[PDB]
Amino acid sequence: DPNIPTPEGYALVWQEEFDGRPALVNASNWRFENWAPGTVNNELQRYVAGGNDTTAMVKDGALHITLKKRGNEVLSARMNSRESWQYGYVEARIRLPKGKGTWPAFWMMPVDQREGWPACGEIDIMEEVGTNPNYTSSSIHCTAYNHVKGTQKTAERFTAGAEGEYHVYALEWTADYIRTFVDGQPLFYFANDGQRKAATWPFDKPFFVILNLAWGGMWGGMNGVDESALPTTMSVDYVRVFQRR
Ligand SMILES: [Ca+2]
Repeated sequence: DPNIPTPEGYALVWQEEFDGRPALVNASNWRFENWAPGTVNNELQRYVAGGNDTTAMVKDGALHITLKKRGNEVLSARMNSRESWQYGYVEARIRLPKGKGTWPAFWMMPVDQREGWPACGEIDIMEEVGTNPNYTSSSIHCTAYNHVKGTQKTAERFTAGAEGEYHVYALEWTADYIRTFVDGQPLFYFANDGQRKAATWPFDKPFFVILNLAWGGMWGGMNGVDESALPTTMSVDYVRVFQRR
């Protein structure tokens, strides 16, 4: 479609356009997590499937993931794409939520996780925390480069208005390098060192896309959380996946 900004040399292979009343997310594209609080990263939110206690819906052509307090729990949602891809251009148009304690994320995990994490590898396309507003980052995780060893590869940049406005976060992932962009402007770069060692390059297998909004946790809650900011919403206009022709 000529209406889709397409990187040079690429063709579209997958698109979630999230096509004025709310509706349910397209279940053929996404699998939800049903996770109690504290399941990973000591996070405070509960990830639910969805009364008005729905945390993920589609409205006005965009996915909306909303953090909301219900009872004595903060509810949210975490989605995995049912399709996966090896290499490609992975782009989403995302509007970040607002509040000390938010942790929106647009990232990727491999289909094959038998090696365990972080050996299996992890690509963070967009990460941000409401305690440090409008600082979005990109990272990769692996045996050699991860936070336990203090060696995680990451890059960070201030993007004015990222909370409250849509911006285009993208990943360019080939056999030679991983690179991310913010509004077409390069941000993170990580090269394949060519050693053919899984410790430094586990990125030669299919990965799927994850969208989630956490509350608190080891990163989001490192300075505390502010429940007065609830409710707050992360909005995704689209997720598109391109691959080389
Ligand atoms: Ca849309």
